[PDB]
Amino acid sequence: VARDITLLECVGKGRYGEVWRGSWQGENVAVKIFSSRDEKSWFRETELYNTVMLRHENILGFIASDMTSRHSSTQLWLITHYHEMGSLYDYLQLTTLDTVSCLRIVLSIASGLAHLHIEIFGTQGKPAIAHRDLKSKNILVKKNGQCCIADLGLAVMHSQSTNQLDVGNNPRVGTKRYMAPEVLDETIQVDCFDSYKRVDIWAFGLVLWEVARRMVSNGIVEDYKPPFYDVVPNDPSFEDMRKVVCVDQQRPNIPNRWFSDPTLTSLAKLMKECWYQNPSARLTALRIKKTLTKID
Ligand SMILES: N#CCNC(=O)c1ccc(-c2ccnc(Nc3ccc(N4CCOCC4)cc3)n2)cc1
Repeated sequence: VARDITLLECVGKGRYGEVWRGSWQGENVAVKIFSSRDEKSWFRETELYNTVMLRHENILGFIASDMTSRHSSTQLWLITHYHEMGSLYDYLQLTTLDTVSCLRIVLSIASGLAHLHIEIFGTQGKPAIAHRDLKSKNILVKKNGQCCIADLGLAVMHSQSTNQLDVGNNPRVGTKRYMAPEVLDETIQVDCFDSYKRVDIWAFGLVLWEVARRMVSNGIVEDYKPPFYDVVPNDPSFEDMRKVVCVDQQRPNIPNRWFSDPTLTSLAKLMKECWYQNPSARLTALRIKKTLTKID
């Protein structure tokens, strides 16, 4: 419960709220305190962690939900494991990677995404889940080099047994930088569950690009950069994204030095197969996981 947690330092702040390192019984925990404008995401994520009972070594480990009243307002808390290395966005700016380190990160992310997408049938089986806002800032780096996925407030669920679709009721929109072309020009079929899985794939390809840039080969390595850093400004608008992703059909450039390394070359082909304008031509999360397991 919140009254037993000592907030020790703020490690994040934004439109979503803020993220704190706290102590509970003398050991670290992560507390996300949701902004007023993002209450729906707390409700959605509490449903997944509590009712569906989501857990997996590549999904941020849940501890508890709670409401606490403070300063004459009521706050919505989400308490989870603490990872001192921060998010992949922070980690990649402080270190380069070797071949084995680079492959763990991208294999563990694909392993997390596959768990979400795949339905487990039976008595109390988890439905299929699409994330819908995957990015490097809501993926965490664990001390064993593997990653885990967080920030599930936009998720959509599906069960083929009943074949009903639960899109929830959240006014939040995805991060514009990572938006997929069928989103930016409003052709995505909102009634078909596969549509949301193919959105996660597009975003996964971008994160794969972000990480591969940091792997060293033959003494060469790129600085960290976010997707489309060279053609859109910070906090880009819906219109900016569409000009780049739809009108000009642009994609993150493949650095030429990648073509003198066998791992980076196999990862480049995988990226491009996540980036088709035609959403149904993209690979599945399971396909990606399998391919990454055989690359070395
Ligand atoms: N933008 C955006 C959305 N991000 C999140 O919702 C989010 C971010 C982080 C965590 C989270 C979870 C567990 N542990 C941690 N640890 C953490 C440690 C260091 C940092 N720092 C980043 C800034 O500089 C100092 C290190 C951030 C998070 N974060 C959970 C949700």
